[PDB]
Amino acid sequence: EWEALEKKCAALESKLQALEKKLEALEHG
Amino acid sequence: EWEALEKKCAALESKLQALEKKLEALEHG
Amino acid sequence: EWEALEKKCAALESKLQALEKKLEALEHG
Ligand SMILES: [Ca+2]
Ligand SMILES: [Zn+2]
Ligand SMILES: [Zn+2]
Ligand SMILES: [Zn+2]
Ligand SMILES: [Zn+2]
Ligand SMILES: [Zn+2]
Repeated sequence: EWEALEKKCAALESKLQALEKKLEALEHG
Repeated sequence: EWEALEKKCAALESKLQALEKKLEALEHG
Repeated sequence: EWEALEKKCAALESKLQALEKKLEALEHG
């Protein structure tokens, strides 16, 4: 249970970082 | 305390999915 | 360990909220 939650947060963090970079691209055309 | 952090992570996953849908709509629509 | 996961989840929430803000700015120009 605990190990799954930790892994879920690590996945979220990767996904958020990618989304930040994709927004930055869109911001700039 | 456990349930509260589980719910938080599920809510962040839901939000991130909604944010990616809106990004796709902005980029392509 | 629990306190570090809770800190990480709060940081992801803050991040996500920033990204939602920035997507809404792009949706309006
Ligand atoms: Ca559970
Ligand atoms: Zn651990
Ligand atoms: Zn710039
Ligand atoms: Zn707590
Ligand atoms: Zn796309
Ligand atoms: Zn396209």
